[PDB]
Amino acid sequence: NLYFQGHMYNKTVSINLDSRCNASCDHCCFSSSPTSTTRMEKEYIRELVTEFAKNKTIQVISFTGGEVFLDYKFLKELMEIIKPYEKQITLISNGFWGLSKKKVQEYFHDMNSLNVIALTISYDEYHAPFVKSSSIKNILEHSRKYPDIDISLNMAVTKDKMSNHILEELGDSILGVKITKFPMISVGAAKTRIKQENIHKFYSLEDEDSLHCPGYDIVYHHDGEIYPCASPAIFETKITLREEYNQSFERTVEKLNSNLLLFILRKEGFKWFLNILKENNKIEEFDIPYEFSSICGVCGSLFNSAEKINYFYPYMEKYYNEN
Amino acid sequence: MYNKTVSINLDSRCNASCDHCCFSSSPTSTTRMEKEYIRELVTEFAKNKTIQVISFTGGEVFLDYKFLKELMEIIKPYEKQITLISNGFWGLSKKKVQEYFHDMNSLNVIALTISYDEYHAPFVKSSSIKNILEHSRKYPDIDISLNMAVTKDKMSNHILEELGDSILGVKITKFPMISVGAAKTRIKQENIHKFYSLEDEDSLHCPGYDIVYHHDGEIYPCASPAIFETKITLREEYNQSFERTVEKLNSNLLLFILRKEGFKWFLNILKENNKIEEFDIPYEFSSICGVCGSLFNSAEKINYFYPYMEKYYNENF
Ligand SMILES: C[S@@+](CC[C@H](N)C(=O)[O-])C[C@H]1O[C@@H](n2cnc3c(N)ncnc32)[C@H](O)[C@@H]1O
Ligand SMILES: C[S@@+](CC[C@H](N)C(=O)[O-])C[C@H]1O[C@@H](n2cnc3c(N)ncnc32)[C@H](O)[C@@H]1O
Ligand code: SF4
Ligand code: SF4
Ligand code: SF4
Ligand code: SF4
Repeated sequence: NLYFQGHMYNKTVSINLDSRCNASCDHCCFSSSPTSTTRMEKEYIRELVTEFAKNKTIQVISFTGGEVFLDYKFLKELMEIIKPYEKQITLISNGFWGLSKKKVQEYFHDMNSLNVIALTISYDEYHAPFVKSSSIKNILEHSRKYPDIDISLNMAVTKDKMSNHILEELGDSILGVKITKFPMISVGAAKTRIKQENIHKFYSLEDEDSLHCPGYDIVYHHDGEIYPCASPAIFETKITLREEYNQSFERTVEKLNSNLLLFILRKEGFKWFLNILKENNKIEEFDIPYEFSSICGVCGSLFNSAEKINYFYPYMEKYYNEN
Repeated sequence: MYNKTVSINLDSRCNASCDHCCFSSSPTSTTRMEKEYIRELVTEFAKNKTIQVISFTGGEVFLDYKFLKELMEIIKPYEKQITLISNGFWGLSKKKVQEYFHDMNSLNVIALTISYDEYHAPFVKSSSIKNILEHSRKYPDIDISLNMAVTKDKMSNHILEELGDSILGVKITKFPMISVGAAKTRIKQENIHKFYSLEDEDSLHCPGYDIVYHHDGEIYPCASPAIFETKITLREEYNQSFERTVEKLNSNLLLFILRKEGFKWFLNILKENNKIEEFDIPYEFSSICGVCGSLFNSAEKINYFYPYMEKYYNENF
C-alpha cells in the first residue's frame, strides 16, 4: 500500500552446482566432463542456498551444472535446507540415473517430498553416447506416477543430428511430455567440435525488428560469477553482476536493476547497439557475425570482450544524460 | 474459484474431417450457437472484472476469420488476454500468415496452439504448418505449441521429421486419444494407448475445472473431449450470467465430491454394488477423462449416484 513496482527479477534464482558431469557432450557450452574442476566451494553453496531459502521474494530455486544428480547426496542436502521455507525447486538432468530402477523410485520420492515442481531431461544425439535410451524411458514412464512434477524433454540439435530416430526409440514414454528441440549456441565445445555449417541460422542482422532479449533470470554460476540470464551465450560475455565474494541477493538484484547496459538492452533492444556499430562501420572490426541460431548469439557477440563493452560507454553515457 | 478464464466454442464446422474428432467436425457440421448470442457472451466476458483470459475453440475458429476478428476487437478496449487453437489451414499463404500474426499481436493473443498429426494431415499440408511455425519466431510474446493426437499405428514420427527446422523452439506434445466422437467408431480400440487402470489410485483425480461455453449451447466444467459426451452441464437458462455459471460450478455437489474425494468415491460405489459392467466402465484407459466420460455419459448414471451424494451431504457440511 502506497508502493509501486520495485526491483524486478527477484522471484527466481539459479545455482550452477558444478562443471563436473558423467557425460562429455560435443556441444557442451561448459565443456563438461568427469575431469572438470570448475566449481564454487560446497560450504559457499550451502550459504547461498540458505540465503535464497530465507529470502522473502524468491519463489523458485533452480539447480543446474554439470550433472546435478552426479553428487546426489549434496543435491538432497541443499533441497532439505530449502524444505522448511517451502520454496519451489526445478531440476535439469541428463537422466544417467535412469539406468537404476532403485534410483528412479528413490529420486522421484525425494523430488515429490522436497517441492520439486519441474524436471527437465536432456536427451539427443550428443547425449546418446553417454546415456542409454532405456534409462530415459524409465524416468519418463515413472514420472506418470508424479503428475505434480512438470516433465520436459530438451533436445539440442544440428542439421546433421536432428534427433529424429532418438524420439522414435523413446516410444510411448514421451506421451504427455513437452518436447523442445533447440539449435546450438556456438560456445564451449560446440565452437570447436561442431561444423558451423551444421548450426541452424534463423536470425540475421537485417531483422532488428524481432531482436529483443527474452528476459533476465539471475544465475550464480560454477565459475563464481553472477550472470543476468541462463543462456549458454552469457557465460562467454563480460556482463557479470558480482562485485565481491560475500554479496547478498538483494545487492545482486539492485545491481541488475541499475545496470545501464542491461537497462538500454531491455528498453531499446539489440538494434540500439547494432546501429551504433553499423553507423561507425565497426561490424567487421569486431567480427560480428551476420547470421545467428538465436537472439542470444547476437548478445554474445556484442559483449564478449572488454573492447566491445568499452566501445559503447560514451553512447550509453549520452543516453543516460538525455533520459 | 474458476472465474479467471473462460472458453467459447464458436462452431462445430471445420474445413477438416479428422477420423479422431471428438465432435465429428466437418464442412457440413451444423451445431453452433447464434452469432449475435456469441457477441453478447464475448461482450459480457470482456466487461467482467474477474475474467483475465478468453479462449476460442471449435471446429476451426479461423474458418470464419472476419467473425473471430470482430469478437477479438470487442475484447480489445477491455484489455483481456486471448488464446487460440487452430489446425493451421490458413498457413498455406505466407502473406495470410503475416496478416493473422499482425492481428493476433495487436489484439492481445498470448497463446496459439497448432494441432497437426496424421489425422489432420489429409486436410492440411505440411508446408502450411511450417509457414506458421517459422513466422511465429518474429512474435516471441505469443506462446506457440504444436499438439499431436497419436495412436499406436499413427505416432506422427514422419510428420515431425517433414516439419524440418520449423519446430525449433516450439513446445511439442504428443497425446493419446479419448474414445469419444469419431474416435469411438473410426479407430480400433487396441490402437488407443492405455496408461492407467481402475487400480492406479494416484491417477484417479480430475486435472481441474475450466468453464466452457460449448457449440451445443451448453456450459461445461472443463475443456476435455470427454466432458461433452456427459450430462454434466452448468446451464439452467438461455440468458445466464457468468456470475451465475461460476456460482453453479462452485455449488454443484457431484463436482464438489469429484474434486474433494476423487474418482475412487464414484468407482467404489459401482464396485460395491456390482455395476462396473452395467455402466461399461473401462478397465484400462488412455487418461482419467476416459473414466469421467464413462461414469457420467447418461442421466441414469448420474441419477444413480444421487442417494450416495445426498448421504455425503448430510454427513459432511
Ligand atoms: C549444460 S546442460 C546442464 C544440465 C545437464 N547436464 C543436461 O544436459 O541437462 C543444460 C542444457 O543446455 C544444453 N546445451 C549445452 N550446450 C549447449 C550449447 N552449446 N548450445 C545450446 N544448448 C546447449 C544441454 O543440451 C542441456 O539441455
Ligand atoms: C476439436 S479440436 C478444435 C480446434 C482445431 N480444429 C484443432 O484441431 O486444433 C481441439 C483439439 O482436440 C484434439 N482432439 C480431437 N478429438 C480428440 C479425441 N477424440 N481425443 C483427444 N484429442 C482430441 C484435436 O486433435 C485438437 O488438438
Ligand atoms: S550438455 Fe549436460 S550432460 Fe552433456 S556434457 Fe554438458 S553438462 Fe554434461
Ligand atoms: S539476449 Fe543476452 S541477456 Fe538476454 S537471455 Fe540471451 S544471452 Fe541472456
Ligand atoms: S480435430 Fe480440429 S481440425 Fe480435426 S475435424 Fe476436429 S475440429 Fe476440425
Ligand atoms: S476428469 Fe472429468 S471433469 Fe476433470 S477434466 Fe477430465 S472430463 Fe473434465
